Amino acid sequence: TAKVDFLKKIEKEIQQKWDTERVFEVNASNLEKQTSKGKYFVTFPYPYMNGRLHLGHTFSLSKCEFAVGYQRLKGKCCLFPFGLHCTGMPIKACADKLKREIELYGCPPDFPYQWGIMKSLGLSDEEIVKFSEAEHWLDYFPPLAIQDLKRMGLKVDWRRSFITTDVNPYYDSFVRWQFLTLRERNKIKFGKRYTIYSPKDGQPCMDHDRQTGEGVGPQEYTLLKLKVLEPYPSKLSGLKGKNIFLVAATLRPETMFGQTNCWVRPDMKYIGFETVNGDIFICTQKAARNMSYQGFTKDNGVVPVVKELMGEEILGASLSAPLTSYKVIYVLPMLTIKEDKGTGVVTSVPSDSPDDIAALRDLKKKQALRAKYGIRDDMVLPFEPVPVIEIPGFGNLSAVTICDELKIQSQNDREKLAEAKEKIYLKGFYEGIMLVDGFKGQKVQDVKKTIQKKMIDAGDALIYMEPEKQVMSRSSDECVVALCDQWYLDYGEENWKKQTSQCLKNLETFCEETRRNFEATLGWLQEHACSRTYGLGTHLPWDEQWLIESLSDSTIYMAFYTVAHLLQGGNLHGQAESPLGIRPQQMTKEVWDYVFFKEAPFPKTQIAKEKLDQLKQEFEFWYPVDLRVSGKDLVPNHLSYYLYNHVAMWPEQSDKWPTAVRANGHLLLNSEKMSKSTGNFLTLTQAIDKFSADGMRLALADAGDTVEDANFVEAMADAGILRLYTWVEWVKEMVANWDSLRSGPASTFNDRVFASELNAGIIKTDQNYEKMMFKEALKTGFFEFQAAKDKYRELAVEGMHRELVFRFIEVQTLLLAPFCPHLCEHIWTLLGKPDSIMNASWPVAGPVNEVLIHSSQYLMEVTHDLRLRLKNYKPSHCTIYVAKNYPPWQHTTLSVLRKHFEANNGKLPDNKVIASELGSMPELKKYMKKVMPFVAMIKENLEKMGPRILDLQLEFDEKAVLMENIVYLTNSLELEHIEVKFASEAEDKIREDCCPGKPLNVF
Ligand SMILES: CCOc1ccc(Cl)c2c1[B@-]1(O[C@@H]3[C@H](O1)[C@@H](COP(=O)([O-])[O-])O[C@H]3n1cnc3c(N)ncnc31)O[C@@H]2CN
Ligand SMILES: CC(C)C[C@H](N)C(=O)NS(=O)(=O)OC[C@H]1O[C@@H](n2cnc3c(N)ncnc32)[C@H](O)[C@@H]1O
Repeated sequence: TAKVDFLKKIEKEIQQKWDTERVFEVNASNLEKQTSKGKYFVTFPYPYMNGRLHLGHTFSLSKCEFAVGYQRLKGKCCLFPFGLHCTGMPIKACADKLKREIELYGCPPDFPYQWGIMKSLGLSDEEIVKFSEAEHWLDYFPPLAIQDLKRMGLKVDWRRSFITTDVNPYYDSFVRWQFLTLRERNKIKFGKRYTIYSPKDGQPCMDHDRQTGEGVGPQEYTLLKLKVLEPYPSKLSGLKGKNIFLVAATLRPETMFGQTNCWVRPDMKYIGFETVNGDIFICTQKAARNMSYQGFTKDNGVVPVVKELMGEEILGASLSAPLTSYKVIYVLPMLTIKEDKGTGVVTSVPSDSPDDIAALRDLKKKQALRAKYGIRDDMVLPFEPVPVIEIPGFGNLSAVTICDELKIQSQNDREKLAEAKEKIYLKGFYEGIMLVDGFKGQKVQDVKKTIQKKMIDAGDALIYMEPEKQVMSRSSDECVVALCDQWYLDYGEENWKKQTSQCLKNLETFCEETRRNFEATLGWLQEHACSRTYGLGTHLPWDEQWLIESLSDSTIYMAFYTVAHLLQGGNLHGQAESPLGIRPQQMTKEVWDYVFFKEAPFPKTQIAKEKLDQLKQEFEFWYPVDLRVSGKDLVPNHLSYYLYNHVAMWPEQSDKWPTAVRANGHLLLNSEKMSKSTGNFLTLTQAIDKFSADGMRLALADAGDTVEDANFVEAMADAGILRLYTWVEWVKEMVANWDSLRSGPASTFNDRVFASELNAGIIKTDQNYEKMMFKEALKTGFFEFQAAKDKYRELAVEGMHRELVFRFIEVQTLLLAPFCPHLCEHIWTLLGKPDSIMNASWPVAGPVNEVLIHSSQYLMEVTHDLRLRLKNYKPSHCTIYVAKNYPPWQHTTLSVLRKHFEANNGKLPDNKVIASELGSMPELKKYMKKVMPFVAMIKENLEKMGPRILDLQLEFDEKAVLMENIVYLTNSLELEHIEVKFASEAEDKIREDCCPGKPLNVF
């Protein structure tokens, strides 16, 4: 427990040191003077402030945190800014939900929630009332996020932090300029479009204000109106003299020529309501709600209902249907009808729909269903399927044939009906050929929309838009599809889309899966409704009654990052003094044009030229954005809008378009979904309190470098804490006994081995950092680094070398610094370094000798084998025999393997061909049993450690390697003497079975 607290103590000390030193603050006026190795601009999509930051946010931003930590050692100057996204409706929604209980009840409120979740966050009874207003959220949560992040030690220039609502004047002016330019370039358009709409909120319901179906969009249905004829059914007697229609939903209008009846569910609650011209429609409450928000009613969102009934109350009614050859068709029941899809009313196409002929045959079979629901013989019997569409492999009556073949006799055969449905599922879309007059011999794909238009023009059909999948909003409202007027960004313009496609070609995606995601969302995207009326954000500068949603004021704010330090100077809300003395309102459209457009003319403003030139310098220096890391959930929405807006804002400058975007999966905690409802959920401040910042960052580095879901394990973090504490204690011990270390020329065998292993680790870890594979970087630059050091300490019989251990400590610290900068800074000052580790450079690797490394692996294997043989037959004297060359039979088989390897670019044939060729060689008579195990071992070690096992002699001196460590071998084996001999001296068994690299031994 005290180790975590020691880590936290060191962390707080070093954090205060960094703050006073002002190390991570960068200025373009000064950095542009000393040309170094370039700039590195990383961004994290600023998070929503409707709560505290948790572990997923920190895992996602850890990518660019470690990236800055590494890239600064390679000489570049880094810009890691951090904003806070307050725009949106959840903040205001929760504030108003809190005010609801504040005003309708008391403090505390009497029940029979929001106050409970606020108190669960540890707020005082008297301090939750202040949260009835959103401004208190804006004053409360952003400072806590900043505090936690600073406590994590992010290499962030906090002077460039800001807030995103109109409360911030500077960001407000920035978004004003952005959308003014967008509308000036014909990117924003006012129009009436279809959109997922929240009735309780009164505005479109986009991706980040939903709770179910993150990307689900509307779906189109052909809505047939079947007129009800007199004599009306009983329940509709009160609606005499008016026009009554059954509104059936369908997805295949071209089939309506073969209608025989109409299916309703007898146990469903159907609603008859009045439309815009006074007619009466019969559907369900949800269908009517959607139609009312699609202009089907006199008032938007008002459904004047004039009758409620059950499906049984409609059975037997007489209908007149379009297109069909039957002049009067009847309403009949069907048991299997979904209440989530359509209008609850289905048309009957018995020729090409399996469910229809199934239900019709069930009604034609027994009088039980006809008398249970009141169906006489005129409503079912004189109705036969009508040939309309012919599939070549089935005929004019496809459903009839495939349901006679699958031997179905009921409408409740879910499996058989699903199979018959999928068999002819799409074979009607393309290969169908019409048969009715006016369309004989036509491709169904070539006539379906024409017949739909035919029915819509004659007033016999309409267009009904319903959510494809069920959608739920943040405010617990079930959304509809509304055809409403709004301002939208025109992401469907072919020119804009092709330019963004080129930008995607130029963009760096660390895997092809993300490129495919981008291609799909680029081919699928169209108009994007961007206007809200309820919530926080920035108003349209010309339509002050509309606000701008959260997914649209966040497209090019990275440009605002480059000047936020000179505009508002660290004060989040932008309410403090300006460092350059620029008033919040003084930033006009032309001023922003001059700042962000290189070829823009200097306008007439009271601002001095030096200030605006400094701003333009900052922008043109820091741009473009090199890297942007995020979760794979922001690819279908935010990142595509980001590419689009960068293309539209700087259309002549592809060099200002984003460079790279790295996406990761979502974080699991202890291999389980992280959620507050299940128990496992860590916020950033909780995680720091529990594991220290460096321990948390270490366990975060090992989480996951793929796009598959990442795994944060607590036990791994605890083990990392233990290892960090032991490492710091080891460093302290070594600094204490500086004079107890061997010095001079480091010439011993293990000195050279360890030098080469250290350099190879430097090279491998540099590589793994370049690929942002931080798990592999931690593997090669810490765990395996420490394993090499432990082997070096264990094998150094004459004690470790002074300069070599100093170099190992220096380099291990320089490698670990991007993961654990606090511990590394502390150990840096422990070594007596003059400057901070934040000024260091990436360590230079020396020469790497593969022969030494392979020999050390050999010695490891030999020692493991010796200790395993020590298990059985009190020992005191051992003798090892080492073969200088392979014995004759082994040499012959290995020469055959070498020949075959040389034949075809290093592929060894099947052991069958090998055994044949070796059984054809006369010398190999006494050895055919021993042959194939040799080939098996050779293939295993070829797959394991390269083709070097095909060498006829080891690349290094085997006996000399053993002699360099005879002392250690004798000590660790608890023996008195070890005799290393050249195999030729041994007896017959050993001399015959010994081979180089596999030396034998006997006690
Ligand atoms: C896929 C089989 O659909 C076919 C297949 C062949 C033919 Cl010829 C047709 C249809 B289809 O009937 C409607 C509509 O198109 C189709 C809509 O599919 P989805 O399950 O609601 O997603 O199901 C039917 N449907 C619509 N609402 C329904 C509901 N609430 N319950 C059950 N079925 C419904 O139109 C014609 C005449 N029936
Ligand atoms: C620019 C604007 C339109 C974006 C908007 N402000 C926003 O999205 N704010 S946010 O707090 O929900 O997320 C911000 C970043 O943190 C990642 N992330 C979030 N949760 C998890 C998780 N459970 N697991 C893994 N990563 C996660 C997420 O992808 C994103 O890059």
